[PDB]
This record gives sequence, structure tokens and C-alpha cells, in this order.
Amino acid sequence: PKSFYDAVGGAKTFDAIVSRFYAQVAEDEVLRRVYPEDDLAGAEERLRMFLEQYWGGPRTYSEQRGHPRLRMRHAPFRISLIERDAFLRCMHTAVASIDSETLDDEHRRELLDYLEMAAHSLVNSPF
Amino acid sequence: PKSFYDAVGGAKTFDAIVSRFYAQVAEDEVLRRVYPEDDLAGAEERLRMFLEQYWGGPRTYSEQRGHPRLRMRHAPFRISLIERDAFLRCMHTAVASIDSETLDDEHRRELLDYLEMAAHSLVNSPF
Ligand code: HEM
Ligand code: HEM
Ligand SMILES: [C-]#N
Ligand SMILES: [C-]#N
Repeated sequence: PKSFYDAVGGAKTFDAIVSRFYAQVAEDEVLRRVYPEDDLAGAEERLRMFLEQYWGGPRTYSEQRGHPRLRMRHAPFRISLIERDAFLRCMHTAVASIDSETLDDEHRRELLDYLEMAAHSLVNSPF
Repeated sequence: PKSFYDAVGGAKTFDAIVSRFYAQVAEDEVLRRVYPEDDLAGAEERLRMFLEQYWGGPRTYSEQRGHPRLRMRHAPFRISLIERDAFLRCMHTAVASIDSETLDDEHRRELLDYLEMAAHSLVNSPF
């Protein structure tokens, strides 16, 4: 359980978190207006691959997508405080669906602190 | 009293390590987009000078560049865990290419531990 990725249960956990997140996005009145496709399967795959690589897992994200330029990839979309908050709600819901044996208090806090900081940093629009 | 630098084979060892590192960088989906495409020779040379000096070799780095100030020198770049991990991956490959006669287990571990700690200290961005 060296890497954060391995410590929290690896592929199975990230699939669990991101699938639950994207299931929430699908119903989300705020986020549905911003995610461009009806079929959110691609978006879910890419976010999952990114998070898996970020926390020390497989490098499939950069193999398929190249270098992470996260600001430029969000630039087409108007992400104001309102979208940021909806994103964080869906993530908090997804993370709360994971049990504490799998995701212990320390790793849970660390992941949540990361997602909070990252989402604030991606706000790119006043409205 | 023998320096780490001389113990590990001095200039030839550091040249091999940094040269191989830069060759891995060029094949790395993450890092090839980060290092300066038009300044790779000079960049390779600065890293070699730095490492040679850090480990007790020539102090040419400080004469030419002053105090390392690595945080400020990496400030122009968004280094997240993604870039940290890619750097260490490339560095691990370069270091592994050096034989254990030249670079024995004790010196190998000390070099790797340094690179690990230093790469972590240069993380400056969430993505
Ligand atoms: C701040 C609230 C956010 C909103 C509203 C948002 C929305 C979006 C949208 C609409 C896309 C394009 C979806 C598509 O491909 O069809 C996208 C892509 C992406 N997002 Fe977010 N996002 C947010 C925050 C984040 C955060 C915090 C992260 C990771 C830390 C993240 C990681 C990614 C990644 C990796 C992609 C795909 C990049 C690629 O093209 O490879 N996003 N996001
Ligand atoms: C953490 C991941 C890292 C990334 C993405 C990264 C990337 C870069 C880049 C793009 C440059 C500019 C190259 C140039 O034009 O000189 C640079 C410079 C440099 N890096 Fe790194 N680096 C990382 C870690 C490290 C580490 C761990 C060390 C310590 C061994 C280091 C030592 C240096 C030195 C000495 C320079 C040149 C400074 C100068 O201009 O005098 N870097 N780095
Ligand atoms: C972004 N999801
Ligand atoms: C820095 N290389």
C-alpha cells in the first residue's frame, strides 16, 4: 500500500468514486448545462484515468490524453463558483459512498482537500 | 574523505545519468511538453552542473548560476504530482542504467532518496 492509489484500493476504488460522481453529474441541473455530451461515459473515463494517475496509479491518462493542461481543457466551459460548488457536492457525495475500511480518515481528508483546492483553481468565469 | 562524486565515478557517471534522463524525457508524454524544446542542450548542461556540485564535484554551477534557488527556477512550470512522478520515473530509469560496480547499493540508495525528496519539494501546483 505504498502509493496513495494502492493504499486506498486502487482501480476498484477510483472506478467506484468516479462512477458515483458521474452518476450524480448526470442528474445535476447545474453541471448538466456545462458537460457537453448527453453520454457522459467519455468524460467519466477521462476524469477517472486522470485521478488514477495523479495519486500514483497507471499512466493511462497521459498515454491517451498527453500532458495534463487542465486549465486549457476547462477553458471551453464557463465554470463559475456555482459550477465549482456543484462539482464539489457531487464529489463529496461520491467520496461519502466509500467505506472507511477502504478509505480511512487520513486518506479521505487528503483526497477531499485536494479536490477542493483543484476545483477552486479551475474557476474561469464570473458567471 | 573521498567525495560522493568521486566515489560514484565523478563526471562520467553524472554525464551518463543526466544524458539518459534527458533521453527519457524526450519519450515521456508528460515531460516532453514541459522542458524547453529549443533549449534542451543548455538545460541538460545546467542539470548536470547542479548534480555534480551537489554531490561534491566541481562548483561550476554556483559560479555560473549562483545559489540554486530551485523553487524559483521551477516557478515558471506547473509541477503537480503528475510531473513529479514522471520526473522520478525518468530519473529511476537513468539511474538504473548505471552498473552497481560504478554506483554501489549504498550510493545508489542515497542518490535516489535525495531525488525523491527533492522532486517532492518542487511540487508547486494541483494539476
Ligand atoms: C470546478 C468544477 C469543474 C467543472 C464544472 C468541470 C467540468 C468539466 C467538463 C465540462 C469537462 C469536459 C467534459 C467532456 O470531456 O465532455 C471536464 C474535463 C476534465 N476535467 Fe473537469 N470540471 C471541474 C473540475 C475538475 C477537477 C477538480 C478536476 C481534477 C482535479 C477535473 C479534471 C478533469 C479532467 C482530467 C478532464 C478531461 C481532460 C481531457 O480532455 O483529457 N475537473 N471537466
Ligand atoms: C519535480 C519534477 C521536476 C520537473 C517537472 C522539472 C522540470 C524542469 C524544467 C522544465 C526546467 C527548465 C530547464 C532549463 O531550461 O534549465 C528545470 C530546471 C532545473 N531543474 Fe528541474 N524539474 C523537476 C525536478 C527537479 C529536481 C528534483 C532537481 C534536483 C536534482 C532539479 C534540478 C534542476 C536544475 C538544477 C535546473 C536548472 C536551474 C537553472 O536554471 O540554473 N529539478 N527543471
Ligand atoms: C471534470 N470532471
Ligand atoms: C529538472 N530537471
